[PDB]
Amino acid sequence: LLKANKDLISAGLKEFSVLLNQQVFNDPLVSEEDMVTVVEDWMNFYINYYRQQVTGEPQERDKALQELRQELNTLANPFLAKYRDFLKSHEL
Repeated sequence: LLKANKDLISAGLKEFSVLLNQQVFNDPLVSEEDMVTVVEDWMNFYINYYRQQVTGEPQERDKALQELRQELNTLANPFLAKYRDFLKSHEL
C-alpha cells in the first residue's frame, strides 16, 4: 500500500544494487574483511534507516524491514562473490 513505502524500498534497492555493481576497482584494493565490514555497515545502516522511515501501521513497517533483511542477505551474496573472484584473480 502507498507508493511511498515501496518507493523507499526501491530506493534502498537501486541504491544497493547500483552500489554493488558500481563499486570502484582501483589499486590499492580493499581487502575482504574490509569489504565485509563495509557491506555489513551498509546493511545495518539501511536496515535502521528504513525501520525509522516508514508510515502507516506497524505491520507494514515490519514486512519492509524483514523483506529488506532478506533482500540484502541475498543481494550481498552475489556482490561478495564478484569481489571474492576479484581477489582470487590476484597473483602470489
